Amino acid sequence: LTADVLIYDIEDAMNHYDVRSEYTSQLGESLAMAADGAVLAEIAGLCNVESKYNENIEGLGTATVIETTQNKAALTDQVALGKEIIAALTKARAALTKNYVPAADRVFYCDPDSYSAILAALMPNAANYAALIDPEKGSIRNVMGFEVVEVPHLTAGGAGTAREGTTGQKHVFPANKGEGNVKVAKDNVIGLFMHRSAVGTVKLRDLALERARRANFQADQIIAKYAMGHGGLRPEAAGAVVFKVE
Amino acid sequence: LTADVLIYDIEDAMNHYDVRSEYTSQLGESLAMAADGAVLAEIAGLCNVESKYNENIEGLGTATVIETTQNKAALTDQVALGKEIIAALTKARAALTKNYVPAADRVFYCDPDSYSAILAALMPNAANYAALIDPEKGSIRNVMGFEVVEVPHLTAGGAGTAREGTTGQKHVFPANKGEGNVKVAKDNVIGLFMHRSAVGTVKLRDLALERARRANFQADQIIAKYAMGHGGLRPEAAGAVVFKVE
Amino acid sequence: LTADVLIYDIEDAMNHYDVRSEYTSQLGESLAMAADGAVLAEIAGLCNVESKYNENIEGLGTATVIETTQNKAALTDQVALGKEIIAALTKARAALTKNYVPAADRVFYCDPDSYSAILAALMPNAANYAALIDPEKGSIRNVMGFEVVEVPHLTAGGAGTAREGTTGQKHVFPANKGEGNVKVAKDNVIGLFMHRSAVGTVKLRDLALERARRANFQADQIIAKYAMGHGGLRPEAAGAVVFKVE
Amino acid sequence: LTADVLIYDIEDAMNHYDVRSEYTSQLGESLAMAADGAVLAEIAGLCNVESKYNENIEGLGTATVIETTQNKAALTDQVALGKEIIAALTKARAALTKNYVPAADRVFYCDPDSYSAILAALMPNAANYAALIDPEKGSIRNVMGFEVVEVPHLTAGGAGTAREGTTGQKHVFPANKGEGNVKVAKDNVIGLFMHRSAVGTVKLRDLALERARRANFQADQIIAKYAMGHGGLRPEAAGAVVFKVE
Amino acid sequence: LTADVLIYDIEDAMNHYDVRSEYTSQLGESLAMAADGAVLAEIAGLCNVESKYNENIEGLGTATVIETTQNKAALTDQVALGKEIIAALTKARAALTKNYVPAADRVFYCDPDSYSAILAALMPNAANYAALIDPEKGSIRNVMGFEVVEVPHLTAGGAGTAREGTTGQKHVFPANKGEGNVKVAKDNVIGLFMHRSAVGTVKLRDLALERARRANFQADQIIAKYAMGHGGLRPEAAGAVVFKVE
Amino acid sequence: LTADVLIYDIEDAMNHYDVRSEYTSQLGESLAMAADGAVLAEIAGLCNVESKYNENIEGLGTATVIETTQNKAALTDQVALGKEIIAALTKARAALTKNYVPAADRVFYCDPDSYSAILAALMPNAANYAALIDPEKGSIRNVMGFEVVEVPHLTAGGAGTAREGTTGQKHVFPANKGEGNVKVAKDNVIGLFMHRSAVGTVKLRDLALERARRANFQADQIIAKYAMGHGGLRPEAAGAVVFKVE
Amino acid sequence: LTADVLIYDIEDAMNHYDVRSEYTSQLGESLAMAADGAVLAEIAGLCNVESKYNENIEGLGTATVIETTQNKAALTDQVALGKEIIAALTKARAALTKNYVPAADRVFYCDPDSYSAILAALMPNAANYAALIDPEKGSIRNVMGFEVVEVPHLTAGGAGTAREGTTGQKHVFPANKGEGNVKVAKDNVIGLFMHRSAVGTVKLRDLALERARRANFQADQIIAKYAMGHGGLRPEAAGAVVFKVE
Repeated sequence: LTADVLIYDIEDAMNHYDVRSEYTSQLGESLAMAADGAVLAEIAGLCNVESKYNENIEGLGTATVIETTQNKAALTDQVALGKEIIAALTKARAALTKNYVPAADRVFYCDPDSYSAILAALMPNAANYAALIDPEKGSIRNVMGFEVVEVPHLTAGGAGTAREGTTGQKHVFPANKGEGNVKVAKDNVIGLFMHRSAVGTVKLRDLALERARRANFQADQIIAKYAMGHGGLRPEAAGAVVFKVE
Repeated sequence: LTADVLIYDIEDAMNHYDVRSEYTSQLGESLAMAADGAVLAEIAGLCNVESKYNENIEGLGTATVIETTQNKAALTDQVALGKEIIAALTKARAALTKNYVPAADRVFYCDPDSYSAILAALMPNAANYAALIDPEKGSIRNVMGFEVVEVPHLTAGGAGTAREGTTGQKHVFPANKGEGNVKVAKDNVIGLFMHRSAVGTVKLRDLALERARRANFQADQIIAKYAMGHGGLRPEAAGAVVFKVE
Repeated sequence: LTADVLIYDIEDAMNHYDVRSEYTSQLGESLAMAADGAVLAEIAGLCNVESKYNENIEGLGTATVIETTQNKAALTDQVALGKEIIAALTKARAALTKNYVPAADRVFYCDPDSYSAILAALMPNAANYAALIDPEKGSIRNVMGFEVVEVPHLTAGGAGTAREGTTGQKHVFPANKGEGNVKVAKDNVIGLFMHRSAVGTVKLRDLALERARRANFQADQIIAKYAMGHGGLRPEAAGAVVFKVE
Repeated sequence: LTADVLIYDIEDAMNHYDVRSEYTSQLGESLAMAADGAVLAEIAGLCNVESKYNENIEGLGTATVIETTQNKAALTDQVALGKEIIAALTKARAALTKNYVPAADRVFYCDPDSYSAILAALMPNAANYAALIDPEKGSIRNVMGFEVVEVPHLTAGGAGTAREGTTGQKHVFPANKGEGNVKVAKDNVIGLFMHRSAVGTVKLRDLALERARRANFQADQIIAKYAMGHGGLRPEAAGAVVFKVE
Repeated sequence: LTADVLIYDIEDAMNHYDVRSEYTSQLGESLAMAADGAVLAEIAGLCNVESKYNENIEGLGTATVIETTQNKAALTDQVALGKEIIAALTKARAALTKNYVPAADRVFYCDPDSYSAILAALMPNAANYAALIDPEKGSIRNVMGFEVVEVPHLTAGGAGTAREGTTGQKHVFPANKGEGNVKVAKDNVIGLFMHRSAVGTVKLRDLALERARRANFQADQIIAKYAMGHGGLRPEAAGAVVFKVE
Repeated sequence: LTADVLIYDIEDAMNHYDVRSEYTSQLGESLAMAADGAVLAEIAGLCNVESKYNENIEGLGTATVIETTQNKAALTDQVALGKEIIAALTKARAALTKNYVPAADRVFYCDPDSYSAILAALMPNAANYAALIDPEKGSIRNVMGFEVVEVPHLTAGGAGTAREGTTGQKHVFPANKGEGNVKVAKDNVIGLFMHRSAVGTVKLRDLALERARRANFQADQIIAKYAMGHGGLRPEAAGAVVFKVE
Repeated sequence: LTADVLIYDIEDAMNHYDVRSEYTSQLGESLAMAADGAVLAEIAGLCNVESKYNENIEGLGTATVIETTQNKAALTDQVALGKEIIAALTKARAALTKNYVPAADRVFYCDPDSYSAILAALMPNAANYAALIDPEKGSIRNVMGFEVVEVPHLTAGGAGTAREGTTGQKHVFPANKGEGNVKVAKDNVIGLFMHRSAVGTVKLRDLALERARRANFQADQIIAKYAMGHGGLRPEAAGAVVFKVE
């Protein structure tokens, strides 16, 4: 997928990497029951702690530029570097959001709640007032500052449907601009999920651990490359994405 | 039920506890008739005074840690304490608002008028302009500063119905925020009553006597607990709720 | 009737009492009719002056509190005094507004114009734009600062009917609050008249002469009261209401 | 008719009286017709000048005040004087506007255009947008600053019909206040004409020539009045009204 | 026709008169066509020039004043002069706008485009949004500052139809005032054309060449006039109107 | 076509002409793919560079002026020059926008995306919200400052359809004025394309290379022209238009 | 009854009164025990505690004395007060012991065991050695210090029967003196019960709560009393008697 890096910006970042990142989170809950008198029927059950590991898989790829074109056009190298970096940053976006990446990178799907929902097409085909009740459910211990993810098409369709004006979203504004749903900002990214927003904010949904990003490496010294000058400029993806629970 | 402690905040608090709280209120009213001339057929009565008692039931329910995990992870204890307290403070809410609690706590229902209304599902399924007439009726003897209790779903549905804008309540605002009905603030708590608001304000509706709240107690010294280090951390619910009349 | 003393507040007050109040007002009008030149046939008479008298009759109704409960609860006396005074101030309201009082108070009806209108139910059952024409008629010789009297039910119905918003009166506000009709404030009192407002302002409509109000008297010394301590606390109403003409 | 002197205020005033007022106005107009070359058949016509006379009829009608009441109540004289003056100033209004006066004063009717329209009840019963076209017609040779005369009832009905708000006139205001029709101020006087406003402004419509107004005269010296002290206080109307043309 | 001189004010004026005005304008246009290569079949054409003549007609007509009335009333002469001038200035308006004139003056019709449209009644009876597209078509070469001519009736009807308010034109204002259509000012003149506005602005539509206007001439010296003093005051119309093309 | 030169103004201009203009742009892009480990299946590619050529052909055509009219009217020559220049600048517009030109100039069609769309009539006949999604799609890599091209008819129809007011475009304004669509300015040119706007801004869509424009040449010296004085003034078009890709 | 207050003296006295006397006594109890090694157990048992209610009723009997005798004899008042106080203290004795009271006092009967024995005349007519075995039955659990109640007649009869001497009781003493049965003191009160003594001592048999005793009130201010001086002095009994069980 190729667009603006919008999900990563709101996505929580963690380093802690020697080779890779390590984080510790809680699971489960301590619950209660009893009555008046002495004695009572009473039972136990404590919380649990997890330590999860997050690996980074490389999504490389090469580009073989000849010495003749490299010497004839000096600009064609800098344009190649400037393009290949965005192309794989968007390849990272595919992993960061929820898509399929042509380069062999991490392939996960939609932002999870406290649960990983199964990817399924909805019988009713509309995104509407369900975005109002979600960060509203996000008001128990649940902290707001959410982000309802919607596709530019549904954002144009939501602009098409009845709002304050005949145009505009929940905030009366054109699509893919300063996007905003009810009581919080909206994220407009193409080719994504068309369903009710997941429970829990940034911290619960998506986390991005980064060692680095796609690094370029050109090697003029390869058995066939050195004589021709047909040097191989190589993008090499780094930094991973995680879709957390609890 | 698990949500924000919204009803208790507006709910009136009383201490006076040696072991438990004691309060005195009046019942009924004295009224008499007369005519012009002499003599008249005049009969008159008295007002009665009541002294009601409020007991606190315990909603315990332990949780069994293990020495190994307690030593391996130091954080698992403080997190357990901090989550079990919310778990039973929300269990108190279930009693405070009107719900069923898994722990054997005080199980009452809806906020009463000068009368306890029978819990029944309405034939017309809508919460609307009835919130106008209630604190309006709350103007004869009655002081306002009321609190119309509405479910997040009906508050989203009331946002859906015709108001000032296409969304927003009686005060044009997204649900589960700074909620407000006509002339006074609204309370948004999930899984509650869907009917006309009760007569009489906070003082008449709900009162909450508190000795304390859910207190934690860990005992490493039990037969199976001391050798294994499998200590039992125990939530113990305290403080009660009342739904007053007159 | 029982509510807030709203009509008495706007109602004009007169003392002048030795035993009772005395006021002097004018009746009738002088007129003319002539032609040109001489001689003419022209004749008319004088204006008249009245001196009306307003008496006050006691609205009684005892309450016999026992010495035992008096010594048991010291509060039950002050609560009785603070309840019986409101009970008869509202009994006065019934006379002041237009209702039927249980106690022996002066029973009159609706606020009069320059005429006493006969109490009759309207064939058209609505209170609406008729409040616009009335103090409008009170703009010739007459002065405004009127008070259209409406029942909370019709005020909720007037809120229900088409206005600036979907709710609100002639001034967009919930009923039984700071009530206001067109170009002047509204009075919301339950169980009153449902018709066009009377001509003439406060001075012409209702006047309230007061010596005092309901005075409490407890006598422990009665042949059966001194023994049991079953003291009889008796509310006795004072101050009268008049519905004036011209 | 009895109301505020509203028509006289806008009505043009003329004195010039030795015994009565005299004014000179023009009648008719001169026109022209001809074609090219010579010689042509062309006819002639002159303008005419008129000198009209305006007489003032009286409006007497005594009030026989007894010496006993005059001495017992000193106030009854000043009240009589201050009331009989208004009673006949309103009688002048009846003549000034268009009404039948119980006094044998000047009895004329509706404000004329450049023509005196016959008093007839309209088949369509409404006063509406016709008040827009009238001083709009008064924009050619004519000057604005008009006054559409409407009855309080129709002005409440015009408030009842579709305007800017659900209430208010062409200017959104309650009737009998600071009344205003389209582009100019409205006059609200009861019991008047319900038709399209006349052509021509104040100068063309109504003129009020005044020597004086209703003058009071009391004579204690009449054959029966001197002995009884039954003196006759007598109003005497003065100043006339005219409804002009051209 | 008799109204305010509104069309002449915006109408362009030309003098240049020795006896009458002379102006030079262009007709037709020269175009070009070709093909790729050599040689090509290419035809040629010229632009033409015209010198048009505009004559002035005399719309006279006399007014016969008797010596007796001339001496009895001195004001009748100045009034006659002051009326007859407006009478024939409005007679000129009939020619200037598009009407029939009693005094045989120049009788032309509606403002022309680059073409003289045939005077015909429209099948659809409405003047509306077509006034928007006309000076919008006047945006290619065409400079705006146009003048959509509409009848006071259609202006009141256009006020009646749906606009910003329930009244007012394309600019929300009452008829025959500071009239304005879309983008530019409107002209309100009675008894004129009810159709789409002509193409081209003031310079293309109407031009008014003026030597003078209606000149008054009184001759006491006529064979029957000298003895009677029955002198003949005579309006004599001057200055003509033209409805141009190209 | 004949209108205002609106597309050329926003259209990007390039000189660089010796005889004609030369520009260099890049085609295609170089991508990447691979996985973790060693070794991996990995392929390479290159970006291509183009050097396109843009010629200019003359859209000529003559105009024959006779010596007699040239001497009789001096103005007819300057008028001919002033008309024929606009005639062929509008003929250039036909090429610059997308039309058919009478003189054989360069005939191309609609503004291209990164692709040349086939000229076809739409099954749904409307231009609406699709103008919002286009420079919205141009918010990723693409820069805004776009120009949605619409026909005055569809601009009047877009004014006719539901907007902020009953009239006006996406910006509430009349057609053929200061035209503006959503988030950017609109171009109103007659007889153009009725479809979704092309991807890419000015630089990607249309480029106009100019050596000059239509140059006039008059030759009095031709075998038949010299004796008659029937000189031939001939428009000869210059400067070309290109509809770019990538 | 009328004699010496003997039963009340030995009877246990309590207060605790607000208006009523409230005492707390145990109706038995249940307790348990636990063990160690490990291994703690919970104790089971509900404390059987009662809280009983006792109300005091007034015994009355007015006596009216004239002003003349009050002034003639000053001593008659102090004698009356001294006579009436003993009269009702002996009337209280009737309630305290077991008799019938002429005044409206609490009417109970014989001292109960752990049971209320039915008042019945014995077939054998004698009171003898049964008084020995009764506090001897009160030697297992029970503590002595008892009081065998006997009538002066049976005391004289018990003196008459075989003892140490020919006269004297179980302790050789004449009737109505320092009375004593076997092991413990006797009580001589006339008109009481002739049967075996009840089980349980003072605490189990009778308890005497006292708010006060018979209070005297004289009111010279009664409608018939003030003029005559025939003041009414009325005894009003206070303080009740309880006959306990368990």
